[PDB]
Order: sequence, then structure tokens, then C-alpha cells
Amino acid sequence: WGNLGHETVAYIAQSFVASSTESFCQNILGDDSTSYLANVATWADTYKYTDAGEFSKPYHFIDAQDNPPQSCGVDYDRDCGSAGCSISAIQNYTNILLESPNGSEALNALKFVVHIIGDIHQPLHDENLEAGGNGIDVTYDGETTNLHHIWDTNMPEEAAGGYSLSVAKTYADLLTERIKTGTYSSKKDSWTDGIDIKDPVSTSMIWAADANTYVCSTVLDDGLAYINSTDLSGEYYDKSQPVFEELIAKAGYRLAAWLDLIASQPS
Ligand SMILES: Nc1ccn([C@H]2C[C@H](O)[C@@H](CO)O2)c(=O)n1
Ligand SMILES: *[C@@H]1O[C@H](CO)[C@@H](O)[C@H](O)[C@H]1NC(C)=O
Ligand SMILES: [Zn+2]
Ligand SMILES: [Zn+2]
Ligand SMILES: [Zn+2]
Repeated sequence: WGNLGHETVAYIAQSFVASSTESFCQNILGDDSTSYLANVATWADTYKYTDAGEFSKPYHFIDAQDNPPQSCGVDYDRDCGSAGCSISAIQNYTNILLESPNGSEALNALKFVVHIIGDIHQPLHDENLEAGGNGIDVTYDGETTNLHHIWDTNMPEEAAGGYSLSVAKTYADLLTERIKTGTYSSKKDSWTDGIDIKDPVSTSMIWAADANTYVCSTVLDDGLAYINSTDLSGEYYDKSQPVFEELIAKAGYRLAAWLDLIASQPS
């Protein structure tokens, strides 16, 4: 996601974590503010472009070698690669937090988890084709961009009505009520099924596989001819919106559950 989506995921998670989990996270981050998760949710995206952080660029995605839109699927060992991936980073950083939450690696680990659980829920971060859709040029509201950029940025910002932290908090609040009492309320108990703190690979693969299905069902089902030649701010936006909103909600709800597990510090 772009910044807006990450911060939204973060604020959603803030709305669900146990108070003890809040305290655990704040102390790790050295951030006692009311935006403790959202404040750090974008760091990994600028860090990866620094000298020191370059190693972490591949941790943002898993390049699924499938065949969309007619066949989708992700496979850890096939797709991750020898320099790491979103799944491997979830395992690494979760384990740092479980083993050494008071160590010097905890701060970046938590920032990584917050960010990467959001990226896993962006369907094109679970897809190899054209560099996760970066190589698919499209028109959006009369401006040339690419398919990855519109899923990360153009469509979520359009839906949220902007890009600031305040806009992210309001959007998170809207999706949070959808979870608690609204249209996701019946489905959200199933959103944390199979969650296992002792198996980060399996757990984060569930989530990556969930997002990846939408590559076939939603992202690319119109066919590449259509995507190449149609302004995607119209009917494409209209059908995409409920899909990326549910995935942002799920990322926030699942991040919260994962953080509660981490903070529980199980033997
Ligand atoms: N195979 C790729 C390559 C990149 N990206 C993401 C991470 C980059 O920050 C962004 C734009 O290059 O797209 C992705 O999801 N999958
Ligand atoms: C685990 O995290 C540390 C700290 O960023 C990093 O140096 C290392 O590359 C990671 N290990 C694995 C196995 O990905
Ligand atoms: Zn992102
Ligand atoms: Zn992206
Ligand atoms: Zn990222």
C-alpha cells in the first residue's frame, strides 16, 4: 500500500489490540502517542532505499509464480527467493519480538511487522507478473500510471478522501465499525482462523494466499486488453473498492491479533 493504506491498517490494529499490547508496543517504539502504530507504519518503505536498508527491499512482497487471472496460487519455497520475502521477514521479525523484545533489534522488527502485514494484504504484493503489476501501464483519471500504483495509492486515497494521518485515522475508524457492528461483523471471527504464533510461515501464508485469490477474481479478471485501454477510475474502481476495503480491514484485524500474540510472550 501507499502511506495512507499502511497508516489505516495500523490505526485499525490500534483499535483492536489489548491495552497490555498497546503498552508493549509503545515501549518498544519509544512512542507513547495516540498514533504509535500509524507513525511507524511507513518507515520500511523509505528505509529500503537507504544504504543501510537496501537488504530489506525484497521483504515487501512474495512474487507468486502463478498464471492469473485463470490460475492463482502462492507457494513459499517456490516464490520467496534466496534474498527473502514478505513471508520470511514475518517469520524473522516476529521471532525477534518473541525472543528479544528488549533487545536492539526489537524496534525495527516491530516496524517491519506493522508494515509487512499490511503489504501482504495488497493482492499485487503476492504476484510475480510484471513486477507485481509495476510493469502494467494504465490510465487512471486521465493520467498515465501503473496497475501496482493504483492498488497501492490511487484507489485507496480516492476512497479515503485524501492521504494525511488524520484521513487515515478517519478511514480506519470507518472500517473498524464495519468490523465491530457492520458488514464484516459476521465474517471477522473467521479472519483469525488458523493463526499460530509458533508458525509464522504458515500463518502469514494463509494471509498471502487470501490476498492472492483477488489477483484472479478482481485485479486481473477483466483481462489485460481491458486494463491496457480503459480508464480505471470508473467501473474498475467501483468493483475494486469493496475488495481493497475488506483486505485493509483484514490486514488491521489480523495485525492486531498477531501483536496480541507477540505481546503475550508465550513459553
Ligand atoms: N515484484 C515486485 C516489485 C515491487 N513491488 C512493490 C515494492 C516497490 O516499492 C513498489 C514499486 O516498485 O512495488 C512488488 O510488490 N512486487
Ligand atoms: C533478520 O533481521 C535482521 C535485522 O534486520 C537482518 O539483519 C537479517 O537480514 C534477517 N534475517 C533473515 C533470516 O532474514
Ligand atoms: Zn505498501
Ligand atoms: Zn506496493
Ligand atoms: Zn512496503
